[PDB]
Amino acid sequence: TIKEMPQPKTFGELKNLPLLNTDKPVQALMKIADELGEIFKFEAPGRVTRYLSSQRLIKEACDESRFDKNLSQALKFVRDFAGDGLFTSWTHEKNWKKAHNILLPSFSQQAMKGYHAMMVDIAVQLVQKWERLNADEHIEVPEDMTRLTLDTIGLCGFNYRFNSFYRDQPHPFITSMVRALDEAMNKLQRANPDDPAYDENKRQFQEDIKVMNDLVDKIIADRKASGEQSDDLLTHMLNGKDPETGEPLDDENIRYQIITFLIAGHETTSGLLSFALYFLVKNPHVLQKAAEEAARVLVDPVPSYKQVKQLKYVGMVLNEALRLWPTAPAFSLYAKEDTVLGGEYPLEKGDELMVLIPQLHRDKTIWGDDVEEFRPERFENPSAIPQHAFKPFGNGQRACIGQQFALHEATLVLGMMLKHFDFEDHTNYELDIKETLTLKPEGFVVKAKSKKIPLGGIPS
Ligand code: HEM
Ligand code: NI
Ligand code: NI
Ligand code: NI
Ligand code: NI
Repeated sequence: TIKEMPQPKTFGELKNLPLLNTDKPVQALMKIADELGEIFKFEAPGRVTRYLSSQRLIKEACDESRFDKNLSQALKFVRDFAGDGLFTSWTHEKNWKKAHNILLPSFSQQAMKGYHAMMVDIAVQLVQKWERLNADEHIEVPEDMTRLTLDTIGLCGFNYRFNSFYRDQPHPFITSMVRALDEAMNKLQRANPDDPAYDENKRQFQEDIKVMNDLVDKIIADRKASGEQSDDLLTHMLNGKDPETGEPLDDENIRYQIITFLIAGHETTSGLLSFALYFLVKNPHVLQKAAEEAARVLVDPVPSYKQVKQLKYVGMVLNEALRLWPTAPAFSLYAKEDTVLGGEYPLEKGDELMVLIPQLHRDKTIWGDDVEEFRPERFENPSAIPQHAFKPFGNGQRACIGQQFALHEATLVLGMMLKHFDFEDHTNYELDIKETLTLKPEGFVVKAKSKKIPLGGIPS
């Protein structure tokens, strides 16, 4: 039964563009979803896309035989600095499968065991800082989670220390990164982006790229200026060869990979740890249930790989946090052939679909009526969750290659945070979600009162 595609207010030759003139476009797209239903068309000057919000429709969207990952306009803009990398490349492009096969073993279960030692190295530094704060000072959660995650990916992946905790204002790379993603977004708003009115936006943009590129040259420098025998992410980028083609990645792609993993490998993780702590301090005895498990399991000075893997309720909180507010709230898809979505909406070959992940996770027919409440107990048995009902890490082969990396780091850190500290909502903080393609709460502050539990000495 062919249904006609519903669509919000149109605005002349700008179509649906003036509907997103906020710094919270995704949150605006969510409000539209509650208004028009499970699917709606969003038209732009040169773009046409369809946002999905129901598990039923997204179920078929995740069918790889019918749909493949599409570069949305957001990703097409990120490709200006991410380029031929693993995040902003087409599936049919030569370098995706080439880099996928080379870098996938770097995220195997055996690789995760190797990262753990360095993950605790950075996680302890986080505890060190909070332990050494005077009683009056505030804890800036998103700023310090950014310090935690950036140092972690740089160390575990590239054997490189940003030393963000030894820095006052955020790392020069972070400033360039945030401004770049902030420039990728809002450019989605410009009707004529090539209008010279945004010339200062462009030249500021390619200055930030130069900064990111300068960092890459230094990571390669420290590596080639060896340096002990290594076996991390960068080691495989330089030496790894694709079994199917026998070739190693060319340097133009390698630099694109480093940029990709430096940004994609910490930004969304930082937001998650920020969102999680927010939902914990907002839900007291849920935080209590989680605080106990940390104290009950982590019975040593520093956590082990086995101990993090058995912090099961902590992972439930992280997933429930990923449910209500996925830090990567959308991924795009295109129809490989002509087909009919949900037996109602006909699609041309190449038509784009945007999976609005927050509204997916708020499907009342999947989770119930308490879609807004924070119940980590939903993830008691993951078996009881329908297929493609909960996808904060994308879909299929184009899914997040560092999902285990994030979840382990997010569990390891949050566990130590609950073991060593009690937390207080210093303000009656009202959630303000800042959008820079990704999602991260802004101006979130707390105060930690130590339990005075000592550490080890992070030796490995
Ligand atoms: C912590 C929360 C994270 C979330 C919510 C998240 C989300 C996602 C999503 C939705 C995709 C699919 C992109 C698309 O389909 O357009 C993706 C892919 C990817 N992610 Fe993550 N991610 C997270 C953490 C990480 C971490 C820790 C890494 C570490 C390297 C990482 C690296 C990547 C890479 C390289 C891809 C592209 C892989 C490919 O296309 O083959 N992400 N992620
Ligand atoms: Ni019918
Ligand atoms: Ni104060
Ligand atoms: Ni290797
Ligand atoms: Ni409870």
